[PDB]
Amino acid sequence: DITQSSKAPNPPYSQLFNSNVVQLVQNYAYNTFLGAIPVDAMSQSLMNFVTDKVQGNSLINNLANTTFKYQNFSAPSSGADGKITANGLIDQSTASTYLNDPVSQAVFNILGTPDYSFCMDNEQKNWLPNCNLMYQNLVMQNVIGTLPPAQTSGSTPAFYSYKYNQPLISQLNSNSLIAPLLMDTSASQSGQDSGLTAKSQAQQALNFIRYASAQVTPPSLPKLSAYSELWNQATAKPNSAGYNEVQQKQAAATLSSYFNNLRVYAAQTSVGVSNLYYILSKRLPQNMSADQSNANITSQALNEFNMATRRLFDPTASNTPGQPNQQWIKQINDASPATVQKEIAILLAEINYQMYLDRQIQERILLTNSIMLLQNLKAAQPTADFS
Amino acid sequence: AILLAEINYQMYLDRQIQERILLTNSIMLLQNLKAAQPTADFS
Amino acid sequence: LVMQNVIGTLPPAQTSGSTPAFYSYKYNQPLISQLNSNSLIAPLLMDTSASQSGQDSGLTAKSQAQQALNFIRYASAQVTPPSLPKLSAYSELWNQATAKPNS
Amino acid sequence: AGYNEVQQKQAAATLSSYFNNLRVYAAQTSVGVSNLYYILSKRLPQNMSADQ
Amino acid sequence: SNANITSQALNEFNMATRRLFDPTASNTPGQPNQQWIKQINDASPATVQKEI
Repeated sequence: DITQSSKAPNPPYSQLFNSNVVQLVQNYAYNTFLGAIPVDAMSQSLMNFVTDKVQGNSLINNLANTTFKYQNFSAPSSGADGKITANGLIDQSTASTYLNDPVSQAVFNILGTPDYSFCMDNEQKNWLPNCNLMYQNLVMQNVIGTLPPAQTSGSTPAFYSYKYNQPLISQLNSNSLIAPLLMDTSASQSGQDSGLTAKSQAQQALNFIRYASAQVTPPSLPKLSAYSELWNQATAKPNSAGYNEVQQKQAAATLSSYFNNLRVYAAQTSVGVSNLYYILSKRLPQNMSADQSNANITSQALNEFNMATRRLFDPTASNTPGQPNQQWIKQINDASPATVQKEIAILLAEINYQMYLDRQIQERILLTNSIMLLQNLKAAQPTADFS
Repeated sequence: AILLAEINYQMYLDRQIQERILLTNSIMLLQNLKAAQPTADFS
Repeated sequence: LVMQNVIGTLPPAQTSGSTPAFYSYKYNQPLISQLNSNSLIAPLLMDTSASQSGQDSGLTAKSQAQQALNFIRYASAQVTPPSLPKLSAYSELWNQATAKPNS
Repeated sequence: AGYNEVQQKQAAATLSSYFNNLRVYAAQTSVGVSNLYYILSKRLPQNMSADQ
Repeated sequence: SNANITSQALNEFNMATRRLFDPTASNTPGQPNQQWIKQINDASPATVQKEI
């Protein structure tokens, strides 16, 4: 309506509504995307996203494994703070401290959880009085805790009673992993102190991942007697010290067979375990501000949701006319064509980034399906003999 | 502009469904591998 | 032969002095990075510079790209090749099959 | 009280084995059950107005 | 002698997140090649249309 300047926008507006907040959101989104994605954590040079030739290499590489670095996953927390940490009950130690990546922790659990026979004598009859290394039965009992009784009693509940399963139901529930957008690592509760138990929401999700990935039942490594016999058979120099060659080679083949099957199983399981930990770590808190007394805590999923829905509805935004920072739709309703055009440009950039994330998930799906199909085909190997 | 915001939100929903797909596939692959634990029997 | 070359020298049963046990962290320290799935899909540009040297016992990786490639080799069951027919049985069957009949 | 440690540890291992298998099965099944209930709850009625 | 090493995934990431944040972009006002959002904040309608 071009008749008077009174109803014209005074002062005119040509810029975006607020470039500061949106730019902050984009920067946090970049930081979350580079931090949340799990990174193989064994050496500084192994976690690098890019080499030294990429411009901005230091910033990109520094954001590797941020979620667990902030969570102090390597440090064996006692659970009083309820942080995401390697629990000593089910994670193998590094001395006959813990590994910096949960997926490499799972791989190490699969590879080096020794059999219970290593805590028993040579003939497998008695138990040694002192045995400080965790065997499969030991870690598995540590998961279970004190064995619940059969019939319910006043002192202790039955294995099927609701009182006994009060924390277990939450621990094994799948929604503990995918429902929340930002895990709460504060220990606001304390479950029953009988073996493996979670102390907070994030610990509940981590325990659910532990249960669903079958990390509470490690594979059975070879017995002490049998492995010792096979190794002495297969390592001694042939035709010397009372040994031969054909039998030694057969023993070596058998031992390498077990080891290669174990390694293949470890890698194939690690694919899914890293998948689960990618799902979880999308929702773990991450530090952004250089200030360590008043930081900025947000996660990939929380920031991602805020990015998706900072224009449909925003609880922070004012809901009464006359106040600033109204809803995005209301601001659009009274905005200049240049401003809404720039908003459209920003929205298209958002769409592009979201499509990139969706394709990353699709790539994850492809890896999962290919690994499982290859496992099926390995189980379906052709037979050579003709009978 | 509002249509583009809608498109962004729908893509977010599609992403969430894809993540659910990924969780399902990963859990089922873990079950398949747990059914195929490498045995230590040497005899 | 290939499968031994993968396994290198067979680790001992229970010791962590001169040589590490098959379940000790010292023995597994280079293996876990190879077997970890994140060694393939986490980085965006592999490093092809030998910044480390694993234990010289069979198949080992010298850099991040080697770690990812070895992970693919392990997860694709290329370290346990299929069993081809025995020499004697295959020779007998081929002799029985390629010979012109009635002669 | 008429017990040893080898048999006790073996029995404890067996009981913990059953319990761990049951917990793993429950946790793995909960993924699919929660997915089904997500599909259902996508279509379930929810009130919106602050008043009732 | 003028090699420029890049990968499909790295370039894909750079394409996806060049306009969100850029570590090579100046973060101080008054400097060239600054962040994409700030450049949009001052661009002409034709320029933002071409960027769209």
